[PDB]
Amino acid sequence: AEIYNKNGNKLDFYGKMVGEHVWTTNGDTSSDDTTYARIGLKGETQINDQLIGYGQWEYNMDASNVEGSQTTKTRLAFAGLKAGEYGSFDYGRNYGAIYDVEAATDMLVEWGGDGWNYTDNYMTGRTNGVATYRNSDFFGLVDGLSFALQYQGKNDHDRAIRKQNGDGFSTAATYAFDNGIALSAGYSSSNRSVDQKADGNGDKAEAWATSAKYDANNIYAAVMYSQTYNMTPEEDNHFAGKTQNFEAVVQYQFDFGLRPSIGYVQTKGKDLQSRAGFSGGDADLVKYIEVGTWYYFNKNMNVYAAYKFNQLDDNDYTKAAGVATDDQAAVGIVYQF
Amino acid sequence: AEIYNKNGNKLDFYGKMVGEHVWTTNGDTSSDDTTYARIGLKGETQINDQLIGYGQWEYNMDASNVEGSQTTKTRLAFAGLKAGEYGSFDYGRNYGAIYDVEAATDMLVEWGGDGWNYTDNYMTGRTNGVATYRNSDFFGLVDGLSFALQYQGKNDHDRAIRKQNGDGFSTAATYAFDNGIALSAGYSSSNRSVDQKADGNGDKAEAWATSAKYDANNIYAAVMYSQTYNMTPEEDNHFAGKTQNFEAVVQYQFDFGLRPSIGYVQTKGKDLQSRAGFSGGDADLVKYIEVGTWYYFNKNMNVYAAYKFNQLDDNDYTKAAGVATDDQAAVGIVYQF
Amino acid sequence: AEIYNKNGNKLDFYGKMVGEHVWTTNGDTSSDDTTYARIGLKGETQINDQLIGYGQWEYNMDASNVEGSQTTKTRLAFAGLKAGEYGSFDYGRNYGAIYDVEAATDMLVEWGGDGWNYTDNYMTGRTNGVATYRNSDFFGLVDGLSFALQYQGKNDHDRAIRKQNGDGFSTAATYAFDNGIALSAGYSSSNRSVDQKADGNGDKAEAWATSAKYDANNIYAAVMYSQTYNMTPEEDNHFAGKTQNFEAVVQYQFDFGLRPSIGYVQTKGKDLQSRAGFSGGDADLVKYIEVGTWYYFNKNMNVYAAYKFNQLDDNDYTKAAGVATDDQAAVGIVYQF
Repeated sequence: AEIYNKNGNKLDFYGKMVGEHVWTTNGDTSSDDTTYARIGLKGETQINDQLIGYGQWEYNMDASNVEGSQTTKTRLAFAGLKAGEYGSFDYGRNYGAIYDVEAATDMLVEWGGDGWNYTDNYMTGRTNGVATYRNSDFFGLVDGLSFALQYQGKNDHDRAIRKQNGDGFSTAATYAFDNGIALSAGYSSSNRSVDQKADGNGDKAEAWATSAKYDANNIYAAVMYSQTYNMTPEEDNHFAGKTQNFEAVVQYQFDFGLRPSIGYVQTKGKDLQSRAGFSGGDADLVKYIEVGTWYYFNKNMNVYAAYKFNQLDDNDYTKAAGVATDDQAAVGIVYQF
Repeated sequence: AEIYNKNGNKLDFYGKMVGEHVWTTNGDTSSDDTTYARIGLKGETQINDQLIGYGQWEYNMDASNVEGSQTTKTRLAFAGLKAGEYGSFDYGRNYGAIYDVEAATDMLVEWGGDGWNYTDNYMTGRTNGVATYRNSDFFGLVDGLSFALQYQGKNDHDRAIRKQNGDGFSTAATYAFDNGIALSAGYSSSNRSVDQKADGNGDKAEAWATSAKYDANNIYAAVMYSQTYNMTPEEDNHFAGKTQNFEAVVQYQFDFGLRPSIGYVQTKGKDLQSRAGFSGGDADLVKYIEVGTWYYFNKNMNVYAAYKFNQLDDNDYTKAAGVATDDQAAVGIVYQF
Repeated sequence: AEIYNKNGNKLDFYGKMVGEHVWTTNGDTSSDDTTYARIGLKGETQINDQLIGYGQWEYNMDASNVEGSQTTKTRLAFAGLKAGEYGSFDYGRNYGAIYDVEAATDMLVEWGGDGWNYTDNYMTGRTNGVATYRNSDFFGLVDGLSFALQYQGKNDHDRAIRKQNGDGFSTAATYAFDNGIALSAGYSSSNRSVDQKADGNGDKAEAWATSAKYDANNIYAAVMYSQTYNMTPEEDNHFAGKTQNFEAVVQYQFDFGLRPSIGYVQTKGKDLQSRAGFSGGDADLVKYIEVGTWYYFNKNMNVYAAYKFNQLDDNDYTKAAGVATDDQAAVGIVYQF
């Protein structure tokens, strides 16, 4: 909500309170509260006729653990300049540029966006130390054609190997048409960290992705294909040498507020490393269908429910790596502002 | 303070900065800073003629420890719907319903509310994973008669035994009269967790409570009686098989802002378990008098002072369980908004 | 930004998002993201004709670490009363009074204020448990002459020895002239903690400081001299018996927004204790030049860059104590509100 707008400077203080509960089932049902709150700020200042300054901060607060044991997280923290057809530049903790391509299918009710995209994993999600140049309409020449060019410095110490990265870059472009179709494509290439390279599997972490979406006439549909190389962490902290990823989603928005959704997520690992209990070879890392619904009361209140049909089978890989194969269900109630 | 009210949606951003210091005395005086800040949000949205949506978040920040060692706590995080005479429903981190009955005597200057009520202890205080139905005037039929019905899921893993609970429910009713008298009563019954039941003391945690208050004509007076069963944690993490609890408070509000208070809190443990250094039997868990005062400058600023006459004597139980027997004193200065 | 001002009560919700990166160089260059966000509140209430109440809270959120590993810090949390010519009183977590004297030279781009001033170190910076009386114009008699008198309680347990203190006091005065010159002087004297006194080096921690500044006509210049005794922590947690400290800074503000700066910081330790690898004697603790610049777009947006010429040489002391001798560089982009 906009809580300040004076002298050319605006502040939007936004957030949500999410009451949520999640069940897991297959061999005995169990369930947990997963409630949280999130707050953030978007600031904007008019500097001159061609320049605007901006900042964003976003902060997660767990409320499912006891007081004294709840984690907090700064999800985003960046500042930038934007100059019309010249583009924009921002720096700090932000989304990776190749995540532009994942945004279309990362629209599920409870899950989604968890195949080849991870928090603090190169530029596949939110991440530290990214400098990002963007341009919204190709220098004023092509309405609806936008792109991003991003640099990330090494984050190679005082964090888990699974979350490390070396220096690298990512890029993405999106062409949005008036009829509601949008196409995206993007790329990521980085050096690995010294601690990662000691696994002997190579010196670079790389990825490419494509997506298509239709968003009009109360219908939403999207598909995404991607591949990653030495980038996607496994549950036992190995990196997959290669992945092949596909996602799809279809939703319909009724005028009275109901919004049903069916989504599909698959991440197939290729030639995964041998390890205790697993002789090596291909294995699925992530494979599920989500069926669910929202009911939107208004822009400030919603409820939702979802079920995950987990398509992974108990096998040598899932046992060795520690991958969950059980189905899940969730419900929630959200106030937002 | 209300910082947004537009298009049917309101936001109250509230909080306080509390400069506070606490002394302990009996065998040598010692003292500590106990300063903190607290912030929160209450949101409300008008959905249609009969439906309002709402959310609340509240967040504690210690400021008495050094930077880098200060704990933070999400005290409340929930969202809900309310529909006039049909009642309200909310879910998340919230107060237990039986705490309705404790609210009348939990009004002391510095202490209070710490006999049979604990944070993260079934539904005796703030707690995880509560679904709460409320109704304010008995379906429109009885002005001043309200009630609460609450369900809590199991919180049985990845937390201390003292803070665990199994699935259960609590309820409370309050009848508030025009003359300033209000009467409350309530109940709580839950399964214990598997880790708790291994103490051999039984499968259920239960409680009942009653209270009466007078709040008018510048006078405040209240009394509370309750009993709990396998619910109240001791200082060495045993659970009391049975407690008998009594609290009382009397205050007077002068027009110029002074508000003196005398309060009494007792929690008597019945047939407490034998353990190193303690042959078993009854013992007081909590027993003190608080004498203190506020001076309210206005609704945004106050100061206060209080003394705790700790009536516990050093005995086998207090030594064995680690219960403090010393007197205490406190002063504070509060800005609030 | 002022987000509430009604019924005599105001609230300023302020903060910044700081995208920042820091390099170190001498033997191989390395670099790290150092992004963070900061928020805070200043509250004020008009109580009567002669009394105002106030509160301040300020909160730091690291955004350079991964989610799940980012530290947060309550920098300030206090409440107070002010009564015109009678002065003001506040209590909580606040700046030490002798820091008044350091404020003039603690104006560098990236570094500064890190010679004899430390967070949680008696009253040399922000610290716990300070009661502070201030008066702004010597009881209405001398415009521009202000002073502070501060008491701090012992913080002697459950924290590192380096951050401990016993009971003590500090004071400062500032005489600000219409021509842009200001002179400050101040003093600090405290008992040490029991755990500190066991080092055998004495029972008191003491300091004195003086400063002068010129701030007018687009020019800023300042100098500071101070000495501390059993107060300044070394990098290996010894306390220096005596320090001799000098700082200087010169800046120029161009109308179009550029603000160059050159600053100097030195802290010389006298008769430092013998220890593994170091036979004892004098040594520099801190000695560097900073050259840098801001570009202020407006009051809501700036960028900056700085270089630290680290004048410390690798010797027995720097090796033994673990003191960094390498040069550093930084850049940043800030949105503020």
